[PDB]
Amino acid sequence: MRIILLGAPGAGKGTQAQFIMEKYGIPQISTGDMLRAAVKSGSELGKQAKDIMDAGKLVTDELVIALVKERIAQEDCRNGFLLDGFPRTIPQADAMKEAGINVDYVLEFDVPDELIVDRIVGRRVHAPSGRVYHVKFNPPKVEGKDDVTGEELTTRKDDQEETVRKRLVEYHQMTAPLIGYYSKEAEAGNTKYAKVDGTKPVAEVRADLEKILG
Ligand SMILES: Nc1ncnc2c1ncn2[C@@H]1O[C@H](COP(=O)(O)OP(=O)(O)O)[C@@H](O)[C@H]1O
Ligand SMILES: Nc1ncnc2c1ncn2[C@@H]1O[C@H](COP(=O)(O)OP(=O)(O)O)[C@@H](O)[C@H]1O
Repeated sequence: MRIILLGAPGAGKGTQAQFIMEKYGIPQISTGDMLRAAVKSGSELGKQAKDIMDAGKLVTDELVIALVKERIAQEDCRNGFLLDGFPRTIPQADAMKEAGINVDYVLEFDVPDELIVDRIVGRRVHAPSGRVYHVKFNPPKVEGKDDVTGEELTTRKDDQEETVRKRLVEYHQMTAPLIGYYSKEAEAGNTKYAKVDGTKPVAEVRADLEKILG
């Protein structure tokens, strides 16, 4: 099974991707997580990406496409994968289509801007692993600590309020057109398309996605 999750930054995609990976046994392919890992490792890609992500801008399509191409060639993706934050632009979607990669489900998260801004304020990450929490809506079991390692949680540099505003503007300009892109693919019979109300509690969105995916 192959899935794309579509939605604004902060819509809840990475949170729900964890549950899908656990139940359906397919890896989460998050280009944000992979780019942050490149920074953490000090790879050449990481050297290029850090300043761009910190500014709330998109990394070049050609670099991200190559990153995803290599990732999905790895053994753990042989039987499917979940794309989370990719494709992010029409050229990224066209590259995957040109490559001959169809997906089985495209799942769109419907969340208004007003809620995203307010919501991202509380996002906390365990920076080494990428595990994601919210101080209120999905808190760690011990305040400020990762559930697995007990290490202190951090705030992402690009989650600062002014950067979030910029990121959202760019989402609507560059990324929201993928809604029509994959709606059209579904009309052609190339994928199934569904939209979930991502303003509901985490558990309710999870149940809605479980009903769609079986
Ligand atoms: N597919 C992509 N194309 C270009 N840049 C990307 C892509 N995925 C992630 N990024 C970069 O990583 C940043 C953070 O993205 P992401 O981790 O998906 O955060 P969020 O879930 O808040 O949108 C983006 O603002 C961009 O700089
Ligand atoms: N349904 C929800 N209601 C409230 N908060 C949520 C929900 N889903 C996720 N969150 C929290 O809001 C923030 C953004 O969720 P995240 O999964 O990181 O979104 P994305 O991957 O789309 O950027 C995180 O801090 C997360 O814990």
